[PDB]
This record gives sequence, C-alpha cells and structure tokens, in this order.
Amino acid sequence: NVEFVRTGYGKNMVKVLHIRREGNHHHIIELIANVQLTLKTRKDYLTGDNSDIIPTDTVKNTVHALAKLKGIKSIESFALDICEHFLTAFNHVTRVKVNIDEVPWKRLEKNGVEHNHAFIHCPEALRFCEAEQYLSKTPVVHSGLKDMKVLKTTQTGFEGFLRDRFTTLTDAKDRFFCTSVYARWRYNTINVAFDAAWKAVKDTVIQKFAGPYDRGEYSPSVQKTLYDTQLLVLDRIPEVEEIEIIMPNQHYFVIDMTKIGLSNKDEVYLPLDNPSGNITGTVCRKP
Amino acid sequence: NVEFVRTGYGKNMVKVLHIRREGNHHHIIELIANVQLTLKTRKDYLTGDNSDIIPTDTVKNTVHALAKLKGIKSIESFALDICEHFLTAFNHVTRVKVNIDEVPWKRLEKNGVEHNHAFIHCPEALRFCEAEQYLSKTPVVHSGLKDMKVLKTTQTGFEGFLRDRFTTLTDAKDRFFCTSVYARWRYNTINVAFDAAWKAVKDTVIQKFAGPYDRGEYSPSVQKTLYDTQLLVLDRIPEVEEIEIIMPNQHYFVIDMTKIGLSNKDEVYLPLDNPSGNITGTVCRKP
Amino acid sequence: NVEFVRTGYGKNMVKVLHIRREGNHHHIIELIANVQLTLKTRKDYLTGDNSDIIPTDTVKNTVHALAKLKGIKSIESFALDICEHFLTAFNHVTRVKVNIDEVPWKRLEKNGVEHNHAFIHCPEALRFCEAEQYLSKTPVVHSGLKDMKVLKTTQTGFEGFLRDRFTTLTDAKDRFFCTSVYARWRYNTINVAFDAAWKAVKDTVIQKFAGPYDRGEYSPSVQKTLYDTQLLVLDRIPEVEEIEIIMPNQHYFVIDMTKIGLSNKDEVYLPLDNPSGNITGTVCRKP
Amino acid sequence: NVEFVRTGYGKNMVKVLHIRREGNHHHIIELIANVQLTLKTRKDYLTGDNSDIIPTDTVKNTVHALAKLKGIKSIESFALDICEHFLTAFNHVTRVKVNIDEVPWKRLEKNGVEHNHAFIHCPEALRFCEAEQYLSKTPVVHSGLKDMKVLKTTQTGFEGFLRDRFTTLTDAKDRFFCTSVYARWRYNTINVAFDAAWKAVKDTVIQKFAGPYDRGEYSPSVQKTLYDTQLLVLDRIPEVEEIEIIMPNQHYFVIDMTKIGLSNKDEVYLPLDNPSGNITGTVCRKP
Repeated sequence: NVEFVRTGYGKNMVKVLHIRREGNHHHIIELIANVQLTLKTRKDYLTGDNSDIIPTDTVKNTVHALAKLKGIKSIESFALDICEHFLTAFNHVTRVKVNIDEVPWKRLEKNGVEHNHAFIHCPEALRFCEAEQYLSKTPVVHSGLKDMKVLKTTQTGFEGFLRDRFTTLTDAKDRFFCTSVYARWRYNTINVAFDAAWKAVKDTVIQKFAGPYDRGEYSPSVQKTLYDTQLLVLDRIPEVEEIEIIMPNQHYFVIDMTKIGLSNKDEVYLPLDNPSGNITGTVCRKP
Repeated sequence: NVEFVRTGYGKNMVKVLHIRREGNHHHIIELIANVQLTLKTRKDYLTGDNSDIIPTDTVKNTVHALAKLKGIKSIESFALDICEHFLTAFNHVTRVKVNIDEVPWKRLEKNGVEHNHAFIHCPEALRFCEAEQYLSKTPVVHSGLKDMKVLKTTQTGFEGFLRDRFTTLTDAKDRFFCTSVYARWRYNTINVAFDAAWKAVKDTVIQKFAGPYDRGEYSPSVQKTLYDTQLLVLDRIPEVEEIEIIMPNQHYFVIDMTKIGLSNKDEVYLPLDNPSGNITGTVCRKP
Repeated sequence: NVEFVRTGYGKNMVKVLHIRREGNHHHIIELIANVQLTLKTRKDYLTGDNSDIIPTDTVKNTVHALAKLKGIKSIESFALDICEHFLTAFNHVTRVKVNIDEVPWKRLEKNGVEHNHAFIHCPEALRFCEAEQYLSKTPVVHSGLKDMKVLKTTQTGFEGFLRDRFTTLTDAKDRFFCTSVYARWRYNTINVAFDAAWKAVKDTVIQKFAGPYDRGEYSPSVQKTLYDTQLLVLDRIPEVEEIEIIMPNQHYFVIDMTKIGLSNKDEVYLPLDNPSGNITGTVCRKP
Repeated sequence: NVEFVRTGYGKNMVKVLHIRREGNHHHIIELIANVQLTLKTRKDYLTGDNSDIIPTDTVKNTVHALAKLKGIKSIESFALDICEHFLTAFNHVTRVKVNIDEVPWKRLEKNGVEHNHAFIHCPEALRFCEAEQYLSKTPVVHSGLKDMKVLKTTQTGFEGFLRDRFTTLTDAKDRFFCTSVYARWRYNTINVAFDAAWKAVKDTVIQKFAGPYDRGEYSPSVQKTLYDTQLLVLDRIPEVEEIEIIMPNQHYFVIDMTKIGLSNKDEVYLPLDNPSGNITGTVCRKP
C-alpha cells in the first residue's frame, strides 16, 4: 500500500458583499472566499462513503449565512469565524483553512468629502489573508498584499557583481526599478487591529521603496531594499512574527537607436514584459 | 470573379515609455501602440510582390524613433505624428490608422506631498485613443475611456417594464447599480486640449453616476443615465462631435436565506459574474 | 442640439448548454450568447419610461426558453431563431443582433471508439457567429473562427522590401511563421449547411498555410498566403459572399550568442510576445 | 532582533524554443523557464554587497546557452541541467530550483501523414515540471499536468451526505461532472522516461474519469474517483513516489423553467463559473 499525506475539500470562489447601513452612510466589503476542510475519516476517499461529508453547497450556504449572522468587519476575522464554526459546530473536522481575497473598493472622495454610497475600483495593492486552525488549537492567520506595481526612474543602481563566461551585463550607477510587490506575513496573536496592521505594512513597503519624496533614497541592491523593508515592518508591528516578500524586477531597457542614426541617451525606453528578474526573502524574529 | 473591399497591415503591441527629466523631478508616459497602413498597390496580395512593403519591423523602429524625435505630449498627438509621418514620407500609402492605450501611471502622493520620481498603478479608468487618416485628407481622432468600474448601493430603481411570457422580474424601487463604463468619442477638430478633455469626460461620467456626495441622485433606467451623461458631455466639451457609451449592468443579488431559516434584510449580497445587462447608446450633434 | 445615431441594449454572457440524448450517445452544444435589441421608441433614454423595455433578465429567460423550444442544432440557427422571435413576438423591436461564441467540446476518443457521453476541451480554433435582422427583412448571418494558433518552421521568406531611413532588417531566405488566425465571412443566403461550411473554411485555412505535408509550399508574402486562402474559400463555398482574414505575425528569433562566445546556428529561438506583425484583408465577390 | 528563514533569487518567464532538423523533418520544443538560486553568503541583504551575485541577466543567458549546449529533450531534463550547472560551475550556491511550463505544440496531421514542419496548438492538457537541488545532494523532480478540462453528462451522483442547519441540497442519483484536473507528482529517482511517464499519468486520469466508452462507470463521490486515480497512477509508474490531485467541480445545473410555464426535462443547462466545488488529496508510498 500507500499512505495519506494530506486531504481536503471545500468550496472555492464564493463571492459575497456585506453591507452595513448607518445613516445614509453605507459601509461595504466584498470578497472572494475559499474554504477547505479536512476530516477525521478518510472513508470518503477509501470506499466512497459520503455520510461524513458536509456538501460543498452547504459550505457555500454557511459562508453566506455567517456573513449575515456574524457580520464582516475584516477579511481576517471573517476567516476566523468560518474556522471556528466548522471546528465547533462539527466533530469529525480536524482542520479548516480559509483563504480570501478582498475586492478593492474605494469610497468616492471629492477632496475630503466622501460619498455616502458610491464607490470606485482602485487596485493599488490587493489585500488577502488566510486563517488556518486545527481542532482545539489556537488559530494561525496570515495577511498579505499583492500586485502593488510601483515604479521609480532613478536612485537605483546595480554594480560590482560576479562576472563569469556567460555574463554580458555592464555596470550601472543609475537605472529604472519597477516591481509588483507581493508580501505575506504571519501574526503571533489572533488579537490584532487587522485593518491598521495591513495599512502599516503597505505604507512601509511603498516608503522604503520610494524614500523621501524630495531627494529619494539610493538603493544599491533590491535584496538590501527588500531586507530593510522586512526589518522596518517588524519594528512597527510587534504582532507580526514573520514576513515574506517577493519583488519581481520588471525591466525597462533604454532603446539603442544607433543602427538607425539617432542618439537616444535615455529618453525612450522599451518596457519588456518577459522575462523578469525575481528577488525573494522570508525573515522572522529570533525566537 | 472577386474584388478587394479592404486591406491593411502593420505592427501591434508596440510598447514605449518616454521620460522627460528636470534634474530630480521626472515626468513619464508609457503606452502600447498599434499602427496600420493601407497600400496603393496590392501586388503584395495578388502576386507576393514585396517591392512596396514597409516592413513591420520598420513601423516598430519608427514608433520608437518618433518617440525620441517628437517626444510624447499625449497618446493622441503621438498618434497624429505617426499618421502624418507614413503619409508624407511615402507616396504609396493611402491610409494609416493608429490605436493606442496608455499605461495608467499615477505619481505617488502622500498628504499633498508628491514624489519626484516614484509611481504607483491605480487605474481609475484606462485611457485610449485612435487617429485615422487618409492621404491628403484631414485626420480624424477618437479618444475614450474603459474599464471604469463603479458601484452604487442605492438611489437606483427599475419598475414599469413590459411583461411577456418570459418575464419573471418584479418591480424594484431600490437596488444596486454596478458598471464598468466604456466610452468613445469623435472629435470634430484636431485642436483640443487632450489631457484636460479626457479628464473632463471621465469626471462627468463619475459625477452623473454618483450624484451629490450628500444625497446621491436617483436613476430609474440606466438608459436614461447613459443618455443624460451623453448630453452632459456634449455641453461640457464643444470639440466632441459624437459620443458612444456602453454600460454593463454587473449584478448584485440579495441572497434568499429563507430555505435555511434566516431572514436576510438586504445585508449580504451575491456578486454574479454572468450574465450581465448591457445598455449602449451613441449620440451625435444635430448638424 | 442632439440626434441618435445608434441604440441597443440586451443581455451578454448568457451561457447555456443543450443536450440531445439518443441512445446512450449524448450530443452536446455549449455556447455563450449575447443578444442586443433596438426599440422603435427612445422614450426610455429620453424620459426614463420603461414601458417598452423587455428586461434584460427576460432576454436571458428567452434565450434559455428558445433553447428548450427550438432545440440547438448550431449556433447559427439558434441565433436566427432568437432573431425571428424578437421580431415576430413583438412589434416595437426594429432590430436584433445575436453574437454567439461556441465552447469547443470535443468528444473523447481512443483508437476510433467514441465515448457516448465524455468530452475533452481541445480548441484547435474557436467558433463563433452573428445574426442581424431588421424588422420584417431578410436576416444576415456571419460565421468565423478565432485563436487558431499555427506554426511553420520553414518555407517562408521576406525579401525585396523597401528600406527607408528606419529599416534595419535584412533579407531573409528562411524563417519561422507563427500566427493566431482570425477569419470572419458573410453568407449570401440563410440556406447553408453551417457545420460543414465552417469546417470547410478551417480546413482551407490550415491547408493553404501548411501543406503539402512533405516539403511544404513556399510563401514569399504573408499578404499573398492570406489572399490565396480568400480565393480558395470563395471557390469551395458559393454561399460565402465576403471573407475577412487577420493573421498576426508572432515572432521567433534566433538568439544571437556570439557575445557569450557560442555559435547558435538556428537551433535556439526566442519566442517574443510583443510586438507582433499584423496582416489583414477583406475581399468579396465581384457583384 | 531577527534571523533569516528562506532566501532566493533569479529569472522568471524565460521563453525558449529549440529546434532539431533531420531531413525535411523538424522537431520542436517550446518552453518557459523560471530559475531560483540561493547563496551561501547573505551580505547582499545585510549590506547591499553584490560581490557574490550572479546577475539575473546572466541566469537568462545561461538558460539560453544551455539550450544550445546541452539541447532540450524534455522539460525535466533541461531543468536538471540548469540545476547541475549552477551548483558545479560555482561554489557559493547552496540550492537551485527550476520551474518550467511547456508550450503544447502538436504536430499537424491529416489522413495518416504527419507534416514535417507545421504544428497546431491543442492544449488538451498543459505540462509542467520542477527540479530542485541542494549543493552536493541528490536533486528532486516533480512533474504535473493542468487545465485538463473534461466533461461527462451522466454516470455521476451525490447522495447520503451529512445534513445540518445550512444544508438545502437534496439527494441526486444522476448529474453532470465537469472538472479541470491538476496533478503533481514527485519521482523517487531522476532516472525516468519523462515523456512516457507524463503521458501515462495523463491517460490514466482521463481513463478513470470516463470509464468505458460504452457505459461509463457509475461514480458516487469524486473523493473516491480521486483516490482511485491516485492508486492507478502509483501502480502503473513505479518511479512516482507521491501524487497530488486537485479536481474542481464546475457546475452544470438544470434550468428550472416552471415559473415561465415550461418543463425543462434535463435538456438545457446553465454552466456556472463561480462558485466551484473543490476536492484535493495527496497520497504516497508507505516507506
């Protein structure tokens, strides 16, 4: 024979919007939710016995209901509520994992004035989270951002690297740096101001990336920029225990025009989709 | 036997970023361009004669070159320069059409302070344009916006429609209205303040959709909203001669939970991707 | 001040699958349909009067309904039925347009035996159609194929073209030719064997592109290959009156490796997404 | 303060096509590659020291060069060569992980003869792999298939499930089953006939999904179909050690037409993108 390494089932792509009407003032949150369950029994896989299966339509129905019953403050707490539900409202469930994405609605805003009930879509950075809980254990939550495409046109360089027989790249004291940042962090407590924690992380990444809006900040290696950002998050948000960052390097190359008799000294650039540099890192607090 | 009704060829997906730097204060524009040429001879089609063909690679080189030589003030004027170039540098080109999309870079901004050289991607709406010119004739420019996703949670209704065998819909005094607006307008002259124009059209659409940030504005049929915005655009911008608008109705339905013994008082909603209402309209000035 | 040039509304992305079970042998057709209606009255746009509006939900319901009632033999005939219905079941509808996309289900098959009820998704090319009819007029049908990606590794060249100030490209005796074909043709009668005609066009396109299967056939100009195919379709199918073809030129370049001291003698190629050649043409029968 | 958990960097989306010409017979492989390296030194993150950095542009060139130098027989073998190189041509590299996706070119074929140099795109299923190697250690290869959309119109059901407060679903003896299979397996030796292994796994999955092309095989639970496929994969291919399979449930629901006074007798269906059932599992050989 064989041996199970891992099982799970659930409903994916459960889209939902929750509204809270105050005055004429509406609060809105829309997300796409994915829930996975692990069972104590594997008779479902072994012999096709369905008697312990919560039907995927039902888990769909449950997410909708919990939205009504518990309400939705943040994507994280909702995830935690879904988790706790499947672990306490049932007995044969050993593990539940919720991954949800938030739909980036932004309240319409004419300088300081905010519309009571109109919103526009602004994918600046995309918010997501995950909450995973084992039966009778304290839950684990990750939060993160993705697709934050930022661009700086100077105060970046790359020099003094290893040259080998396959190397053709020449040194550069100045070059574009364009990325689409992805970040994912684990919390040390279930007790966090999630909305606020999130904002802080985001603001940190953009900040160490851009530096002072005046003179900028020179960055000599995206590795070092990446590490410096990690450390800054860990100081500002004590409840973050671990942080992972992915920074693609989406290239803009100066178009050489000598073969057509023009001298293009860094006016016109060719944005190149593929391929792309990729720079990663995951750091945690010394236990 | 047969007859040509229409020919064209060129290069598509020509990406470019043009930068203009004042020391540490940098200005940028990035776009994706498509250009098409029509030739006087069809010997290329009839007999495979390449004697009159301007290679697509040359069209690419040219878009690159003109970006350096002419600079890029707007995606529209860039579009007009490409049209003019191929009609005057050659004798046998009868028509040229350039369709271009702007990559929506936004200068980074915190609390009134704006970064000298850093950008974020937050597409309220995506900008695009077209310029089409025949030999020795005056060129025609269209400009437009797309993928502007907006949501209204109230101040919309839909009642008093026709019932037939297939109608199941009941009257509604109040409901969500969500759309992803697309608009395209033909200018009556090449003499336009393009940046201010495009923004003016956008702001008009958002303002008429949302209404006052105080109370909103009721709309009984999206057709009328569509029509009203058209008229409003024709008042606000004299150089616009014709305007087309497509408004999807991307649906948000109140989830019935009675089958699970809960009463959902318009709190939790189901976003439904497909299908979607589609309401279009095209209006021009009466000569 | 103003004047309508064009109006229309409807429901889009209406997905539907129809099944016809004879023995244990199931026949299936799945499509995504979008229908647009034009009304005699414009009081809906002008004054928010909905009394002539056939609700888009009803348009949705009707497409589901006609499917049961008329059944679905082809997307073209279904499109024609939708047309006929809205024109004959109402009097205030002046125009209806149905554009349909077909989901490329292919019956599962191992060694000549065909599963009675299992299917796999292998979109060699994607099929679509359009039907447009004016009140009490004879309808017009278009059919076409899209996203048919094919590649040749030889028997193509591009020499004897124009050099101008911006040309850098040299003669090429041999090169890859890769495209993603789009074709769209109008029938001169509603009386067509649609499944057979469509297949005929497709086979013509690939055959004139690729064959004979041994040594292939040299083509000196993509313009000419496109054209010869237009003539071959017009010879094989008397009911096609007009045909349009678009062929992107998706580039594969031999990677120059001399700068790293290797000689790449046309072994390793760079597939490049952007930019792309584009070659178009529309010819019709000499009336 | 802190301590590293995981570092890595490289080039992503490296596209490559390798051609091998015999007679008139051309062989082709087109793939897209991702390479990640881990270094012994962390001076790069700590202080922005680049003296140990192999530039991503170099990794791109290395990949290109290796395609020419070593050739490309399978995407797995190419992956292993890239691993091998960076670990042996250098000293400071502690780990390399390469991920490759294959572009599904299929040789064009009519009436028993196969074209010598023409291909068409039929992603029946999409192939991919991963090779990860630590310095001086034995490398690990995973391979997989994805986006295999298969559909059956009968021989599936779902009954005898667990009921709770949020359940509305009723027993169902017969229903459509549409999935888009994803499977990924680890080999216990890097010494494998990859092309055949791949193919066997693929055919096994479509095999067990459809049952006999005559009567099908009744299936009561995708968990069992899932598990059943996993064991047949492990018995037919001794070199796969662990197997992961994910199967979405892309729903096709019978359209109730009674509210418009029709009986839709399991003829017409609504395909639903969202939400989707999801059933996963990972089983391995017991050590």
